[PDB]
Amino acid sequence: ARDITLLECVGKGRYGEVWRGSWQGENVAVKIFSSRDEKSWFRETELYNTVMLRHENILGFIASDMTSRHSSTQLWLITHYHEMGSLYDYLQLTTLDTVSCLRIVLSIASGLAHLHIEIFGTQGKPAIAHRDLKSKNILVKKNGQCCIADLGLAVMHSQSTNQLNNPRVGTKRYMAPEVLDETIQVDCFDSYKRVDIWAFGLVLWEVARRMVSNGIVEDYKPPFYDVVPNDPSFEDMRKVVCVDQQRPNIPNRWFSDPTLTSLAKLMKECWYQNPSARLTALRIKKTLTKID
Ligand SMILES: CN1CCN(CCOc2cc(OC3CCOCC3)c3c(Nc4c(Cl)ccc5c4OCO5)ncnc3c2)CC1
Ligand SMILES: [K+]
Repeated sequence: ARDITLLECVGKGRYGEVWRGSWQGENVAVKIFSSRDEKSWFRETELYNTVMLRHENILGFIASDMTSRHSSTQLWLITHYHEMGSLYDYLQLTTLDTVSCLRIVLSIASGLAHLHIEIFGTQGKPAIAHRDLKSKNILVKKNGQCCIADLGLAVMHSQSTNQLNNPRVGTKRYMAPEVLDETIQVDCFDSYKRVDIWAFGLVLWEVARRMVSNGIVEDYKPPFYDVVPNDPSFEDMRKVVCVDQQRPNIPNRWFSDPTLTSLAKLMKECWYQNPSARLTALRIKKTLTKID
């Protein structure tokens, strides 16, 4: 709205940049989109202002603005601020106990389940697949819960219509096997929900590594840290996941802990090569609730 005062830059990449801003006394996060990502800015804006997307575990919308002149375009998305930053940065220095670990993973599954499920009525919403789920697109709150942030690559589906993208978009390190070997049924909306579930299982692994049991804990590592380089190519990922049939390694110490044991069983059922065999977000949520 440019009544915002852009204080400090808290993120910078291909997507654009994210600024901590001040708007009427309160802190806000301002994502400044490139002109090359105009379609992503509008899709994310339209979910927020037309679908009325809102949930305790989804990044809170505040405002969206576009100003465009002949030879100038500025694309702003304004949301609630979260001073703890991404789950990725949060896991770097923090360790977790059983309670705070389950609060992180259950809140993520709660937000993902809310995205996936279609709601009917005048105040309803379509089914939504995220398609770029990863630890850098998840923010941590002060209460220890998380929200899902980046909705630019989302796809929607309403049973009341025949409405239905991008071929190979998303972080390659988090791509599902059916995306890498190109067998994904791009015309079934359920394929994108299952691609989100594969990514969710990778994040489960990232978080559980940082949970202490028996005085032990693992350093933060990204998924497949030990078998691919940084910025891995599409081919590197296809060799590791599709050909070598490799999955993130479960430390043996997890099995001495019954909580890390259940999360381990949850990860495996998100990593099936057969996408139809993978759990749904709703089933993951119910399972995580029983653990408490
Ligand atoms: C240097 N540190 C000092 C303090 N602390 C600040 C908290 O950092 C953020 C960063 C955000 O975005 C980054 C998240 C990781 O990937 C790069 C950007 C925040 C954020 N981002 C955001 C996303 Cl991911 C998606 C849509 C958005 C957004 O803001 C406007 O609309 N939103 C809220 N708070 C953030 C705090 C750590 C850094
Ligand atoms: K809040």
